Amino acid sequence: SKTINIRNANNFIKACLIRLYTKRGDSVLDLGCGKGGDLLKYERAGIGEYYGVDIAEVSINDARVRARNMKRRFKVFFRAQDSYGRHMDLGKEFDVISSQFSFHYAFSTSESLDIAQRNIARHLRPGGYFIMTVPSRDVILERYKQGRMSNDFYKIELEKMEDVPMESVREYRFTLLDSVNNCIEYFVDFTRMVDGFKRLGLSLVERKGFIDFYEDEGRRNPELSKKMGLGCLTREESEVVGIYEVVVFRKL
Ligand SMILES: CN(CC[C@H](N)C(=O)O)C[C@H]1O[C@@H](n2cnc3c(N)ncnc32)[C@H](O)[C@@H]1O
Repeated sequence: SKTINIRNANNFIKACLIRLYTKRGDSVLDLGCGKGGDLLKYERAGIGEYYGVDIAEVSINDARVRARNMKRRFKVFFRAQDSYGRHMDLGKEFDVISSQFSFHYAFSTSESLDIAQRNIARHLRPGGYFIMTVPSRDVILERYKQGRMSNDFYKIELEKMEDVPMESVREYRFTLLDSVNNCIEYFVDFTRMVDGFKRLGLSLVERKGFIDFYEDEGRRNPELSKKMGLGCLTREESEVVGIYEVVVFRKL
């Protein structure tokens, strides 16, 4: 594939994120879990329990199979439901709630983000963490102003008719080689997210771009790097990976 380095970079960053906020025996609530790729990662992390939730039944299906045919130590749970736009009560708290490449889908509407943030807060143990990897609105708009919103690997189209402020835009279409097609994404209203979380007892403790994060952790953990071809990136690739940022909140 032409997206291998990108995939490896993203998994690495994700692996480092997990490594940074999870301790042995932790309980993890993976939201928008998808096919459950992070299962192997949580395994190396020695977590005690893993709960996977995704609105797409088709995704949960692959996650189940995955958890079923893998050498794992933690207990596993799965549920196919909307964890952002519909009330959720799994009946227990977690040490770490993870949303990898999907919490932005929680910004469809004002009410939607509210439910989502409230769903994260009621399932998070005091002191627990909410780790995430969301697309950066600042980045996307700046690239917008550069008139360069694509290349071989991806493409982004902002939805804005005549007489419409740029800052007014709340969604765009995203396409990634060997992945989503004209997939609609909602911009992360950072300030609204932060505030909303502050009222629920969660405060921001981290926010860094994928390239710097990639670079930093890379110069501080060369071992896991080599363990997956991680050793550099082209400019085209870096632009895809450059789209995202790491954001962590903590229930204080
Ligand atoms: C990029 N997919 C996650 C991959 C996985 N988290 C990873 O890190 O590899 C995004 C997932 O978001 C999920 N999703 C979208 N909207 C919602 C929602 N409202 N509630 C739960 N999951 C959602 C989709 O079903 C999709 O599987």
